[PDB]
Amino acid sequence: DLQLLHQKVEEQAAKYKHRVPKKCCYDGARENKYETCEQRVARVTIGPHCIRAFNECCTIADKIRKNISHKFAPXAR
Repeated sequence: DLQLLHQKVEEQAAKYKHRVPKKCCYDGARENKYETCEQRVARVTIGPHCIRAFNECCTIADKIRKNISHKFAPXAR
């Protein structure tokens, strides 16, 4: 893991009652060098729960990537 990135995303994904929002969580967690979470979620249209899960996991993952950047650490965590 990098800074619990996979642990924290998988923790959130395990909370979802249905497969669509779970998948949208994983989609949100994918890194995108060009767009922030708010820009990306604006393009999601499956439905309300997908939107919320996408944004929740995008926020979790990008906060952790921000922490990783802030730490300036070589290698794994």
